[PDB]
Amino acid sequence: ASPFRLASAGEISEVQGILRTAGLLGPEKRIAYLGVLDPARGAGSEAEDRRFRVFIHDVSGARPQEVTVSVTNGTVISAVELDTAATGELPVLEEEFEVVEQLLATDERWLKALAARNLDVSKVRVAPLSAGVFEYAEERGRRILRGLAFVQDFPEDSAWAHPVDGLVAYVDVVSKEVTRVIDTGVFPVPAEHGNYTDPELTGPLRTTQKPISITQPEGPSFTVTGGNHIEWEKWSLDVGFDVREGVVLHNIAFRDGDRLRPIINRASIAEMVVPYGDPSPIRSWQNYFDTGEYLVGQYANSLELGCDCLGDITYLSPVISDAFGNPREIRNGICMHEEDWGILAKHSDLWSGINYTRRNRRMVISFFTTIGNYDYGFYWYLYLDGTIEFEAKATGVVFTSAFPEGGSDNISQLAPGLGAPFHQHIFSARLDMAIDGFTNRVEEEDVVRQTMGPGNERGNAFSRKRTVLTRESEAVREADARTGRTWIISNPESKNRLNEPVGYKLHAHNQPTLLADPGSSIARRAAFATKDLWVTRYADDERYPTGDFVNQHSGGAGLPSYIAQDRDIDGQDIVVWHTFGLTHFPRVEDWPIMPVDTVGFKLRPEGFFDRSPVLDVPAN
Amino acid sequence: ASPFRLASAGEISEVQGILRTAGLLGPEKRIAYLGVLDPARGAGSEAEDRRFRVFIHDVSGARPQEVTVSVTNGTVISAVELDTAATGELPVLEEEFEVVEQLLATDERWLKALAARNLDVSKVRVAPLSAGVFEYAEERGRRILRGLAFVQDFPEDSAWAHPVDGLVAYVDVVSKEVTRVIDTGVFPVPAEHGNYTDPELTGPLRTTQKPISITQPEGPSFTVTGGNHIEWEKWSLDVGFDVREGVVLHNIAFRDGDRLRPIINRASIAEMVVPYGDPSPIRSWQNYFDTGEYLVGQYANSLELGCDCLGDITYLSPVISDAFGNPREIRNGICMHEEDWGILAKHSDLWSGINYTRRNRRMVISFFTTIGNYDYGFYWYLYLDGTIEFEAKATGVVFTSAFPEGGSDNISQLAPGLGAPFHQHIFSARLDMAIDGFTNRVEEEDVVRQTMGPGNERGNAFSRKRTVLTRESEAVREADARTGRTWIISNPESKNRLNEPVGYKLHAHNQPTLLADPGSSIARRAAFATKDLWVTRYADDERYPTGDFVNQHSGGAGLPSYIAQDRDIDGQDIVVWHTFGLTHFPRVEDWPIMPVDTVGFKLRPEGFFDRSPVLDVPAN
Ligand SMILES: [Co+2]
Ligand SMILES: [Co+2]
Repeated sequence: ASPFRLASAGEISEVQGILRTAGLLGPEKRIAYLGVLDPARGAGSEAEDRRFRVFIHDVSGARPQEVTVSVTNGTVISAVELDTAATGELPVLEEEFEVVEQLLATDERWLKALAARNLDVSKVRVAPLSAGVFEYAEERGRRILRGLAFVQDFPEDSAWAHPVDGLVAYVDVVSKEVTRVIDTGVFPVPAEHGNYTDPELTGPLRTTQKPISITQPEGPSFTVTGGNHIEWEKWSLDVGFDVREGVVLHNIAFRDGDRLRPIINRASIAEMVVPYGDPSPIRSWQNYFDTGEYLVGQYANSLELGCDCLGDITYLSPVISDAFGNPREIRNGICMHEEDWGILAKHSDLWSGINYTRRNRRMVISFFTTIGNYDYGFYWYLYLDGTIEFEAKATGVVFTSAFPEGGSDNISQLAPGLGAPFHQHIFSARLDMAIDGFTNRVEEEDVVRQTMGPGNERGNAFSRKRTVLTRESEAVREADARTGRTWIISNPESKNRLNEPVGYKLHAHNQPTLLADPGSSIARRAAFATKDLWVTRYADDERYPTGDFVNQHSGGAGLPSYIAQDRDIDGQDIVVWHTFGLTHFPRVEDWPIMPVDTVGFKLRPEGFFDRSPVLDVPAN
Repeated sequence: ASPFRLASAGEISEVQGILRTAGLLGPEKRIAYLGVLDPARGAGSEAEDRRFRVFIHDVSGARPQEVTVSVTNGTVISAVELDTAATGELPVLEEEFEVVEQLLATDERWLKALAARNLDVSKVRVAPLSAGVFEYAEERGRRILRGLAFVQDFPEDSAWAHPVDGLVAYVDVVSKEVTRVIDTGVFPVPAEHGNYTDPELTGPLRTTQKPISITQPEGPSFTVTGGNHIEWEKWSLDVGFDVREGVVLHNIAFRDGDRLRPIINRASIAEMVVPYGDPSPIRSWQNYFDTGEYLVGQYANSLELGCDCLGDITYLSPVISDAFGNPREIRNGICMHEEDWGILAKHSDLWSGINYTRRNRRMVISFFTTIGNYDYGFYWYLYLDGTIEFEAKATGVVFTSAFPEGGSDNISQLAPGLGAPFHQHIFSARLDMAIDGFTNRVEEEDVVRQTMGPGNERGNAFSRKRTVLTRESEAVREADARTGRTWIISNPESKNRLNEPVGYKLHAHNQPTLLADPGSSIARRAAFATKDLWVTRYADDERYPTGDFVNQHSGGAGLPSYIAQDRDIDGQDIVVWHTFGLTHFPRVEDWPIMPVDTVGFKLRPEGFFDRSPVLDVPAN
């Protein structure tokens, strides 16, 4: 197919061979990350070179390596030793998840802690959480995991209902030593169960819901070719999948009559952090980079037809590598289908007597992932009118704690003695822009209020102002919902028929950005989350807003470093990074299982077309 | 039956008979407004008393009257003569619309202006628009409409493509006189047609859209009882319809186990204003109160099955009065149906091995109206989890002008020589709150950022603060998207099992509010649109944010006068008035017919329930 096709099990196997053959994949080596590389910048480059990037961990304690291999030419293009204390630790390995609980089970401090609380060690689940970087000097260079305890009364019990507060352990998962066990005091362990599948809790199930059937008697309107190439209602794109980012969209273009006009070169959620706002030492270090530290694509669910994806669905089953280089397929990991989207355009004209109504539709490309207690759905939508939209759906079980006697300013009560620490889920959408090609620029557009007086005697006038971001040093922008602030990405060398540079306007939800104090560790490690919009000059090695190795990285790694280059972004190959998230103060209705909460953003054509691009839609 | 039942044809004819019998409806009288009044406050309602309020116009020029009749008792409860120059003119009568073009067609000033542009008067359509209140002293006490011309080249031509700039006329529609004709100079009349059904413009219609069939084999899950009483997935409410407000929701409540718990006593879009931001004298007076001046409900479209409402739809055909008091039915004017809404809750738990997925659904109640070039869809949604949401959908044809040769700061170009003046579409949702009953209170909730230091040593803590609005004087609030500002309506006397007052949280979109200078006529007439949220103490005569008579009415009534009463709203029968709207800088993509743009708000339970209310939702 094209150089944008999904990785084959064969390519994964071929990467495994090349590595072992080069002596890079011994018995103590584990693949922490592996993913195909996107074709480099060009056009007439028919010579295909499928390369894969790999992060290799060594369970002995030896320095890890970043290796790039060429599957097309069975070679090791590069292999470098990483100084994790300098560049950060590799992504948390799924196999290290069990380790924290196992090591702790034989630690006397831990056992002493459980004994004081009368908790059976065999019933205490331990959540292997990322460590971050705080004041523990002995952690620099070491691969640390922190553990919080939750009691599971029985196999099918929801342990989240029973947090063991006042206790936290730090574990060196390489040397296998419990570096520390902190017990700040016994807290009552919440007793009510949160088993949402227990009839005693749910009550008799409803019998009132009649079925809703969504069918496509003639099949879907989109076509899938070359495995992942989508063609639908003038749109054209390639659906990729990466173990770290999940679903990635490539070459989003719109066929405007004769031309296939590019809009976005690459769209992905490049990072997703979940910072907690509880100042208790038991949790004050808690910040989960679901994408950067855990890798969201790795945990993508196999979606069941009729349950997760309703209607006429076309699935993609992406292949990833396991810790040993063996290919693993995520059956039905990606859903593709078109949804009716109500009214597109409507007008009943008195003067002409013409009554006109048209219906809208959206192409949907989604996947759902699970990172411990949270579950997130990632949805990309393409609309008939040219609008592109992203929506994240957050659900799962809330991360719990004990609810302090006397209340709390940073924790809310869900059940008797059960608390839910305040937190945020902040995303970063990386949009490698290609508005009618790569020569793009960004303008910040604000509504402009005008004062009543000469030229505006009735005081009714209002305008808009656009400020072009010319250098990266002036491309770190904040939201301003009050002045209806948006950002327009245009091609200054491609003009519509009214001789105006074609463009697309980004409409943000203007939700709060990172709340943490500016001098905090999380503010420095997830600096991208402190501002709504960033614009950088494209560079193939600038992939994530938080850098390539997020785990235990000290600070300032991604966007702040890239931006510091201060490159020219006025009419250049540029990338837009939009920060957007949810700020959560959990409610009683989020317990025992959370109903979906959503956030997103969208981009609408702004003088991109010469008139409405949906005049050819039939009466339907 | 239920005192909230829709008005029947018989009741309307009876109101006519009662007015006639009372000598209030002779041959010169016209009904400018007629609607049923809601049952009086309380509980011990001694039998049914269906009362209707009527605004009676006199075509001979005599003073109009406001009358309330008891259709049950066959009596006139009150009838007062109105001094329109003081209290405002009655809503525009449908019959007065055509009058503008008719009178102008024989006016020599108008004819000279047309001849100067070489336009055939028989092809010049005139958009009859509300006049507002400006410096025209002779207009005080008279019913005026202003006219803007558009050329219609042939019967089926869209005149909006051909605006005649530099010209405007004012007309007294009662005395049938053209009071003024202002010609500021000729502007080329845009030549390109905007005929969206002309194959020459649309091009060949797409053959790519495959059908999306949505069916309900066993029928809908909601039941319609007593004509307009709906019961669906624990929800209960009555769907009313008023000629001014359109769809109005009454007694929204949720059956939580044994108890039917009220949430919102009455919800409606109590006003909507469309102000224009072009300082040209030809349009600087332009502002319409589609609800208050035109009465959106009377222009509701008859919805076609399959095109307007897809799926298993249950229609209501509300009856309204014509200008003479005879009943008229808007066949299929309201659509009711439930629609699938993706994932409701989902969690795949490692520890328990339990994988759980549930789907969401929403009850939809909608209607679409058309007033001139604009068409608006009003949609109310009720979700399984207890969320209530409203969404307005703006479409139709953009109101045009000429595009100034040297560009414009207040008008955008759509086609060669065709301009689109900037404007807004601002709505006011009046929510008569009844959270678990009438004893309610409103708190403004802001996210609170904390400084790193003692008690927050790692600088990760963040909190929330709630400020109770105790008196109406402190109940006029603005948005603050940056601090995640929301407003919680609670019942200080009804606590959940965790001993917290039950409540609902209002999530606004935080769009810009009224942009006009504060000293402008529109800022005073649309004072409500200058702030995001208002809370008043309920009063039966405080129905609209702009007062009872908006047409050509200055400031002096509405919210600003109500609030001055400075009543107690801390644990009392209160009403929330939320302002939300769209700010439009028309795009080429909006021509020749605009794709739907949306805006709205939603309310989510906030400690209302004792745990998630959807644990009894069965697996698909
Ligand atoms: Co959350
Ligand atoms: Co508009």
